[PDB]
Amino acid sequence: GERVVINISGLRFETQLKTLCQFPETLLGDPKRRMRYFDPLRNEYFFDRNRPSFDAILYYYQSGGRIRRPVNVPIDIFSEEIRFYQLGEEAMEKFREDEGFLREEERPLPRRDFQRQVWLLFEYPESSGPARGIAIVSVLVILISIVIFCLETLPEFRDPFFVVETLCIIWFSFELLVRFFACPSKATFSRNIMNLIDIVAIIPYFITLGTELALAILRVIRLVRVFRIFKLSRHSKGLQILGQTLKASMRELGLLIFFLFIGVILFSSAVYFAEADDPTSGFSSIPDAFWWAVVTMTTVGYGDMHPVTIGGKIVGSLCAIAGVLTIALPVPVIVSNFNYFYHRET
Amino acid sequence: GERVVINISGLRFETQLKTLCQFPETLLGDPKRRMRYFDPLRNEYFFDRNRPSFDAILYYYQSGGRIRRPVNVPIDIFSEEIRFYQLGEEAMEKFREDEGFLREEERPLPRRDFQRQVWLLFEYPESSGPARGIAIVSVLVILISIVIFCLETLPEFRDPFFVVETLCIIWFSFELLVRFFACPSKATFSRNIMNLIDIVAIIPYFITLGTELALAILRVIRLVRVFRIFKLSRHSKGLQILGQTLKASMRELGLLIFFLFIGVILFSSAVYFAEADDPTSGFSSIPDAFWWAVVTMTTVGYGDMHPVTIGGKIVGSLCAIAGVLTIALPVPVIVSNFNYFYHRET
Amino acid sequence: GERVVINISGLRFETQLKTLCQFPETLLGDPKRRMRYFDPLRNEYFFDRNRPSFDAILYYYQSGGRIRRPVNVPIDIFSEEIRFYQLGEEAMEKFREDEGFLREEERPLPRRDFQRQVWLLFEYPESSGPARGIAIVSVLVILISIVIFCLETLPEFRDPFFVVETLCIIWFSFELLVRFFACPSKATFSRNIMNLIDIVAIIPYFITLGTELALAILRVIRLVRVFRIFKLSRHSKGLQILGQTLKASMRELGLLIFFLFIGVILFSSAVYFAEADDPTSGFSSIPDAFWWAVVTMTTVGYGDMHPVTIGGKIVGSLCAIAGVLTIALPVPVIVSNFNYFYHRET
Amino acid sequence: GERVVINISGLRFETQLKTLCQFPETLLGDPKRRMRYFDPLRNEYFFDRNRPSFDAILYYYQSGGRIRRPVNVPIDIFSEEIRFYQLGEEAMEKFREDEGFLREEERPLPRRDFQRQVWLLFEYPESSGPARGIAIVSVLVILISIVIFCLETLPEFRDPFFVVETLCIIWFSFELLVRFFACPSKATFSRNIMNLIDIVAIIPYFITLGTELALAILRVIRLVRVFRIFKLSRHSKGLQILGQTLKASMRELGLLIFFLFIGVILFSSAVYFAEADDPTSGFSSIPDAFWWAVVTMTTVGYGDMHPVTIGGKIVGSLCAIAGVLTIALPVPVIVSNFNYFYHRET
Ligand SMILES: [K+]
Ligand SMILES: [K+]
Ligand SMILES: [K+]
Repeated sequence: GERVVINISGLRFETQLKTLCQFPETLLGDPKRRMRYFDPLRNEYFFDRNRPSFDAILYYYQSGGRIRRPVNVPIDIFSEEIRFYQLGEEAMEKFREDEGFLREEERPLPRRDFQRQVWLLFEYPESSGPARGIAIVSVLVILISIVIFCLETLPEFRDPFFVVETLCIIWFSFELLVRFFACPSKATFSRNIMNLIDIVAIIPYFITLGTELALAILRVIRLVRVFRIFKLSRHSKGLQILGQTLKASMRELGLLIFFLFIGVILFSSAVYFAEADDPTSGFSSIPDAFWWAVVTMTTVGYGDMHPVTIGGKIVGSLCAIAGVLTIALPVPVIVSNFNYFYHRET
Repeated sequence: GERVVINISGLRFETQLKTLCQFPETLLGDPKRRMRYFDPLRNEYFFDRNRPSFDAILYYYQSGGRIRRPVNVPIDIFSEEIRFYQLGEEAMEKFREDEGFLREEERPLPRRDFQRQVWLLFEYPESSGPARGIAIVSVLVILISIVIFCLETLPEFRDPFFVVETLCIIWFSFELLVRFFACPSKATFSRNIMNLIDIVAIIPYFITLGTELALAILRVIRLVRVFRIFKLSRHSKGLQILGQTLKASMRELGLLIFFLFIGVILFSSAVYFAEADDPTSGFSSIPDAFWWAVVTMTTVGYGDMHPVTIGGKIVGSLCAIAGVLTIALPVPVIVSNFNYFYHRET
Repeated sequence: GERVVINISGLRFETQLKTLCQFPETLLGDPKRRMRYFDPLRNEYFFDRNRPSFDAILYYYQSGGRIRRPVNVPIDIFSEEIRFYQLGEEAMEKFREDEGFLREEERPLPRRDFQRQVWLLFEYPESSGPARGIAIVSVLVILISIVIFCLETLPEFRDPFFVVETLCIIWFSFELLVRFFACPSKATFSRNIMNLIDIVAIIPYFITLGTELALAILRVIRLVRVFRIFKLSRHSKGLQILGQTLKASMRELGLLIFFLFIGVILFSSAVYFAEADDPTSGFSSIPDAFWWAVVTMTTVGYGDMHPVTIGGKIVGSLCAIAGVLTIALPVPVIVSNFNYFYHRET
Repeated sequence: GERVVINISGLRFETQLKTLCQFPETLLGDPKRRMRYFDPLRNEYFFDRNRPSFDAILYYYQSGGRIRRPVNVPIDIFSEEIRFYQLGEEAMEKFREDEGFLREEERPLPRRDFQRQVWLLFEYPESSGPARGIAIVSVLVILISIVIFCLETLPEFRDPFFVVETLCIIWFSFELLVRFFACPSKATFSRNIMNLIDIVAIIPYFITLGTELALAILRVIRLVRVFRIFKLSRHSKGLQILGQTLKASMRELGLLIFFLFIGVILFSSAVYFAEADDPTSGFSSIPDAFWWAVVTMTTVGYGDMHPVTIGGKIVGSLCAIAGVLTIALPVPVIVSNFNYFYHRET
């Protein structure tokens, strides 16, 4: 173990030989790559490199692999110093993980000439001209199916609607089959959320045709027929960021609903007792003021009834303040999750 | 007093012998633990450790016990350097206090085989299976007592309700007695907020039975019977964080209510004078426009009356702006208290 | 000019003799205070002080008086190093100004035994027991004058009110005269905002008595009689911070009112044209929809009228969004001014 | 290549001669400007300058022109060190770009005695007295044209209005011609937004006079006549910052409108199905509840209809929460753009 002296443009660093040996792939590790940088007269190695960066590089050998960037060094300057010292794609990967950019995954392609083209056209719209044609045709078909849903339920009408709906269902099933049979890995296809959305978009038409050519459940089927709005999430990137935000924030949504429940029970109980002694008062139960407290705490302020007494108006003043306080507390965490996933794109 | 030279991997530090002596428990303090690190030829001590950390360590001896972490050193790296220099569990405790993590308290257990099990089951639900059974049974009993309270006050009914209410009161009193008689220290039991909540949850049933088997006060007793919602704070951690937030923020709540009072008196006075010259106007007093200014400043915007003149609509425009300004000022302090107590958990 | 070497615990600094001379009051400046710190064998001065602090201290001599604190040095540690080097109360004052704590003013006292006591009791309530008695009596008299103002304007009444009002005016004029005749400097008395508030609080009673014992102007006098709420700003510290916030933020309030004006003209013009072709529509002019756009943009959402057409409901949707955007823009600057003046107290 | 030693007040830096040569204009680059700073006995250059700044200066030569300011150095101190080392107006410009102050543009003037005065008076109001007179006359003429627009559409009137409107149009066309014929570069005149606003402000009067002296299109012309509000953006600086904010934030406005569309379709579909089984319910279609969901999600809370069932009130509670969440997400990005462009002025 012999102490070795390294000069980084004036800033001298001294370490024992054993510390450098631990890693051989490094410029310092191999005795013939660093041998050139050595100077015989002063028994020192001279590197005209950046002084702050070397202190971090030296601690990598001392810590057996820990890598950090000094808060006073830009990421790019540190990255080029790491490349110069030849720490390795593994140390560089650790540094990248510390920065917080682990999204290096690259999704595969089908292993054939024909299949790759079919998957590329449907999955990748940025490639060709026909790909953008398929994208615009798909968005237009989704939009006219939404229009058909709402116009179906108008009362002037309640057949062209069945023909337009069956053409939309033919297009949905066609692109689902083409997407399925041209996918590199079938094992991944029943784990994407969007393919499940496409399956739920085409199911209730087929079960209605089946049981109709073979009341509350029919209401359930009619309600399920609204999940065709979420087929726009394949073509919209803000909606995918909204889904990531809502998944990451499930504890805060439960706290929002729980705090609003506690406040609704409390202020409904309080308002009824004050108004119970006035005949003009509209509140007749505690279940009754539940609506009044929801719209007063949220500030929609419809007003199921207007308080008629003095204690009822003091309770209403406190309800209007307490809702602002209650709602404003778990919402900055959800908007921080949104800002994170949204500016992650840059 | 002889100057002693310490080399931290190249970065040389010089101090007098007296400074090291002040603390003997340290590696530098005792003359035989540091003696090995000494090198005779250069009359220097060599440590292959992190250079930024040592400057902070040296100032600990110079300052007679002050310990700080340099803004450019991660907490973990500084913590391991502190352990290496053997400063002590006292210096380490001072460093931890500076970081802001003083919650190291560990609450005791009953000194017996039987008592410890009873306290553990009721106090600690994460232990066993019966503990989670007691937790789920307790939350269900609290929820059906809330449902019984509101259904009691419905007008179609006004006995099964007395039987369900007396079963709920039997369960509440049973677990309160079991919690009390199995507690390591009785002196702490009348200082927890939750045990006071359980006592107030079971009192008015017993005083109603007493004076009923022996009007405004009866109204007070009926209102008190709503504090059974706060028995959910033992099973909910967001509600405990909400109570800590509301205790820490009592000056800001008083400022919110005071600013709203000042604005209500001011804008009620202003609107009445403008509408006094119009017969169609609904405002008849200044006490009268108090409600109109509360719901206009908070934005619930019910509208006790609609202003009928031009000056009354200019005053209403200013009221709607001034409420947003007034309310928005003390609320970021309350949401910062919430974020602090909420992310303290991680 | 001879180079002089200073060692700060290992970290060597070299400067010419002329640089140290520029300031003589410093420990380095005088040749007999620093002479002791000098060591003859190494021709160096040794100081066991903090290394980062000295670099800032040296630049003070080089820059002819500039003083800064390194971002990596706590204010207290730098302050004690400044005191050790004896830079002076002037350099220390410059450092304090850089930190941003210029509020060192100390307001005087009357130059007599009798006057000082009278000024101290009225101006300073934290001194004695009678001082807190005067404070509580003053707040109670202000509160009953507010109650008399609103009860005067009730319609069941419209004399005990004149007697209570004249007792309140006697107390206000009494403490104003006692405050005036016991003030160290009369030149400052007609520049405080609170003494002007007290004068405007007692004026309209005296001019009403004068012209009544000697219609729109009477309305003006009645409106002026509401400035007795602002007499609570002497006893409330949140109201003084609110006044400082509102003075510092006058450009942002003008921008808020200007943006709301622009939006009201724009959306009133747009809604009327869409509803002009429908007889059922309530909008009849552009002046008419001014109220509807104010309450839709602010979200009070009273609704002067409900849009009856499809274009009118598209315009109403855009009005409801645009008001949130317009109002939310200049308000974070006002809440930053509030947070600054409010946490300035600590 | 010979190593050269530079001492910055004790802090020694060593570099090879070739690195200094790369830039000759620098004090170090030329062999006769730096020759004076050299000291023969120690073979070192001595500079009593700031030690942190030099490390950044040295990396400029090593990196072939990269310039950065250390996070621990104030901008002014670094700027004066850059000037001392004579790096150049090019290196200084790179440093300024890194700081983020690229607005150094200086707009020209007409090349004649007469033209320069005419352009200066109209373009620059801060120069003279007549310039402020032209500014105040212009703002007054714009304000009375807005008043004439709204009073035209009152129903008591529907000629003095044509005379006032034609005087306003004469003034607008006069200052547009004077601004045009006195402009240094005509190529820039059809690219300013404000000159396009002035042209659209004077067009529909002339096309109405032309086709009237030669129904939906007439409605379009009447609507276009509202763009005279935007002629105030020349005299208002908050409105110019609002236009810059709205241009920089076009993706966030599209996301706001898209999220509100998705929520309106979803909650309209949900509320109708719950209320379809109740005759008292007002919702009759899904197109019908579109208004109800817009005003519930935005909190204006007019209420097209009031839900009459229990499932309809659970859906209404969720709509009132979801609108707050949906709207609150893309709005902090727009207020950050506002704060940036607004505090850019200082
Ligand atoms: K609202
Ligand atoms: K509202
Ligand atoms: K309303």
